[PDB]
Amino acid sequence: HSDLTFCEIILMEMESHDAAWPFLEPVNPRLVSGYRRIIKNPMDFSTMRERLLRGGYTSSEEFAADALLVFDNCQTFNEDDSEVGKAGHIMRRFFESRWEEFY
Ligand SMILES: Cn1cc(C(=O)NCCN)ccc1=O
Repeated sequence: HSDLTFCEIILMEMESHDAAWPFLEPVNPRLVSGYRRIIKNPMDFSTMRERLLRGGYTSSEEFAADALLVFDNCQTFNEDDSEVGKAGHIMRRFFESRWEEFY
């Protein structure tokens, strides 16, 4: 239980973070040119939110794999100095930090 409750703590904190604006909702491929082709397995916070509430996570590790996928996808598609990229690095460092001062 305590595994999944901190996933709630960290997802909530990521949802309300200042730099979370690029990851709240799935990327719209109609609007983002080339995203469908480049990103095979998209992931975002709302999709993680949906899965967590239905309890579709077996361990904290499956949750972390989805979080890392958000930021891997971000670094794959966006330049490190882009606005989305700059925001992804803040979010990735925030996640790794808060994930470690638990485990
Ligand atoms: C994660 N990600 C977000 C965007 C974006 O523009 N998000 C704000 C929505 N209006 C573009 C490329 C990308 O990889």
